[PDB]
Amino acid sequence: TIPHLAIDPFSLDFFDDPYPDQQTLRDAGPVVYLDKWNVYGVARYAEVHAVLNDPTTFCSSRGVGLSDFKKEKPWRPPSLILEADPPAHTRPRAVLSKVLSPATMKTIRDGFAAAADAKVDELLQRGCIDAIADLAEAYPLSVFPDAMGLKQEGREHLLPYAGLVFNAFGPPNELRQTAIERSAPHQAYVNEQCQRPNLAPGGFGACIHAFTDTGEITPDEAPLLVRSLLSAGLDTTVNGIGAAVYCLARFPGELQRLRSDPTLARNAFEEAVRFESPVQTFFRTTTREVELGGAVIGEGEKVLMFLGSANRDPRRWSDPDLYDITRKTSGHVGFGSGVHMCVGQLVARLEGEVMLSALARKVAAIDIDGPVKRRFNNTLRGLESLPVKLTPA
Ligand code: HEM
Ligand SMILES: CCC(=O)c1ccc(C(=O)O)cc1
Ligand SMILES: [Cl-]
Ligand SMILES: [Mg+2]
Repeated sequence: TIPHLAIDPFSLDFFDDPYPDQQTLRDAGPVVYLDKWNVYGVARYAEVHAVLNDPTTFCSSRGVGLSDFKKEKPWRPPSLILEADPPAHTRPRAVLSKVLSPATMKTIRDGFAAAADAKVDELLQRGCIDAIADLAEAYPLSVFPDAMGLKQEGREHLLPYAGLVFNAFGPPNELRQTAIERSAPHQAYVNEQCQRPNLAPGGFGACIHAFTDTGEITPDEAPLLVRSLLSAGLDTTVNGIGAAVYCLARFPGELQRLRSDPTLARNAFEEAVRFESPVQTFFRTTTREVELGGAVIGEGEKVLMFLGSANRDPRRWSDPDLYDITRKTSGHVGFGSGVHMCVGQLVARLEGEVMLSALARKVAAIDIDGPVKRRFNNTLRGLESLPVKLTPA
């Protein structure tokens, strides 16, 4: 009843151009079986949304990677928020929701916006830049470690550790085993900065520790929640901002619409998250036998969700392969959906908005003027290098 496909969604050829294989996965049926890895797959919007909003059947406490925590040891202690289910998930989620709250955004907005303005003006003085290293990486590195309250020493471990984290959600292919092998120095740096004495008061990390007073998390839970922000809050925004610049460089008509109304900056970033989906895939594990799309999935089966594919499903989106900065983007699953929907989404949108705002006001054109290089990751989609010319407005 369920089609069996040999597509490997964690192969380099898939990463290089996933869109044809993603249509094949969508059009094969609402639920497929991937013989390469012995997992179920869902690539249409309807089933991806359905699975995300059914947490009691499609759980996260057995891992959101390919590995089943009931069968193998997690490569690091399980995340208290990402790799937990209600009710254990709820109070740690509430802490991160308050730490990264709308109220908190007010305290960082001016510095985040000023840093974005300064970066774009700095890059315009150079003319020909790398939009990844000099922008998509440089800007988040200039604001997010500070906002976490991290010390200066050791920040060079942050992007390598995040790449390891997201490669580890994948199957035990070379990308994953290369990342986990000899990863101890990255783990040691991160785990050390998660301890309260190393976090600047007033920053995100110290505020998590401050919530141990409330009864919402214990002192021994706070370092692991600091770890969550250091795992999920940097590389994702790097790929998201790079995707937005990539979209504006490819769709000059949309850059010009953004220039003419910089208040479209926030939705221009949101559409970039839908269009490129920095987080492409992750898993759930069935807690019971379950019917999904006419398909009977047994207990303890891994289900792979294609977020990027769901964000391009023509069953849901008109002209899904067009970047449209006035598209009604509400409902895309680039940040997930349901109880686990990205708790740092306000931080991501703040960075993206103020960067695209700076571009909208200061830049007249963005022209690719060098070889474009893709960055390969089992779960993250993004570029390694994006040489562009910036023309000042
Ligand atoms: C463009 C940027 C980002 C994207 C595309 C993104 C994507 C996602 C997605 C798809 C999920 C859901 C995972 C699941 O359902 O299993 C998620 C969860 C999460 N994200 Fe983000 N994220 C971004 C930025 C951030 C930032 C800036 C932070 C922290 C400052 C962050 C921290 C987290 C955490 C802690 C979770 C776990 C939430 C939970 O399980 O309840 N992310 N993210
Ligand atoms: C889709 C994966 C993701 O974005 C993420 C990764 C790690 C953590 C964590 O360490 O809790 C949370 C979310
Ligand atoms: Cl770690
Ligand atoms: Mg010390």
